[PDB]
Amino acid sequence: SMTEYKLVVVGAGGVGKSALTIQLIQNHFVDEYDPTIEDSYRKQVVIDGETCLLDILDTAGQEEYSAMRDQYMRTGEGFLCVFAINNTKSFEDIHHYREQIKRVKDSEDVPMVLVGNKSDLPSRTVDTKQAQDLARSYGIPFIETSAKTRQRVEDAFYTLVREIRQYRLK
Ligand SMILES: Nc1nc2c(ncn2[C@@H]2O[C@H](COP(=O)(O)OP(=O)(O)O)[C@@H](O)[C@H]2O)c(=O)[nH]1
Ligand SMILES: O=S(=O)(Nc1nc2c(O)ccc(Cl)c2s1)c1ccc(O)cc1
Ligand SMILES: [Mg+2]
Repeated sequence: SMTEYKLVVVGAGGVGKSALTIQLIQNHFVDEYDPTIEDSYRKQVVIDGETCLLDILDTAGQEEYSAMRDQYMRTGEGFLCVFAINNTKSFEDIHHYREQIKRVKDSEDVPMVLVGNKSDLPSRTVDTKQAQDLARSYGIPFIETSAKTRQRVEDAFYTLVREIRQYRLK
């Protein structure tokens, strides 16, 4: 009695993809994690009464032209699209990652959660209302997280599981 969920964490370099993933799996915050390391992590959790096996790919390179990226986007069932709340460019990059994924899936039905990470940093450049508006325009949830303090880290990933589970019924 288990259900598998293949999750992929994407976003511009430095937004906290690794820090989020390592906080979820290993309960620590990494100060400086090599940006080229691309690994997957598996963990079993209970979400809404279901024992879930999360298989999470923490992506490194975000290149448009990458056979490996095409392959993991085909494999991945849901996508955590991460920007940093103190980096406007990373928020603008989100549109491109969504377009890449939609292209690979040939579909509009893609389970995705918009994550504004680094919520513990006081000098915000991305207004929460703008991020909420973007998420509304895509029809996806929006969550602000802090990999540093663990704020909403499990919530971001579990929310993505819920999105996948629902899309499976549609
Ligand atoms: N203050 C703060 N720093 C963070 C947070 N998440 C990541 N960082 C830092 O931002 C930098 C990049 O994080 P990393 O996880 O390596 O980014 P990635 O390239 O997206 O994997 C590192 O110095 C992290 O310690 C966060 O929620 N808050
Ligand atoms: O496509 S893979 O051969 N394996 C994958 N593993 C996982 C995985 O463990 C979770 C989610 C996804 Cl989408 C994938 S894709 C691969 C993906 C990226 C690599 O750097 C190396 C291998
Ligand atoms: Mg990383």
